[PDB]
Amino acid sequence: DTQEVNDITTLANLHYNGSTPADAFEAEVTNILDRLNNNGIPINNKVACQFIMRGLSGEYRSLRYARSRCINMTVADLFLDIHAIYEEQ
Amino acid sequence: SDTQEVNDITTLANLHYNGSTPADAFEAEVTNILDRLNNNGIPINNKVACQFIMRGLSGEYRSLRYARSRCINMTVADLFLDIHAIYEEQ
Repeated sequence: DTQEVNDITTLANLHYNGSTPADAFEAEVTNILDRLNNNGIPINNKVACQFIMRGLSGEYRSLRYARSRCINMTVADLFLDIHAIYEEQ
Repeated sequence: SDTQEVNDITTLANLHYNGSTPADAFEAEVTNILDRLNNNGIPINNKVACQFIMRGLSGEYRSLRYARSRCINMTVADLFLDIHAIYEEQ
């Protein structure tokens, strides 16, 4: 009953600093976006990008410098950058 | 401006009302958030909007959360009337 509200809240309160696997973070955010699109709440690529960048902490905060191109960025590309920084760790 | 949708969704997720501000301004802020989100392509159902507004109710207005069983059964307008009733009584 609250699946949409909890998913939107978790999308709004994303937080990543590299202490957990970047692949798991990517997959769980993708599940949030997928359940929200199936429940009637479409999240554009720019909006999902903005949320994920607001959630990046630590070295990943560096990625926020590209936040001007959140429209030009892709959720997949941002997730790949996160995976690269995580592989460097 | 570019992040307007994210800011509106964040404000909708962290609503907070306890009666210290006018209920008209609170209703207006919730309605503006919902309207901008629907105009930008993010439709918030009546049940979802009710759940969001009720999660924010504090103080005596916490009593209103007891009607949370009727989220689909209740419109945003009815919740706003309840909030206005408690505020006018205060």
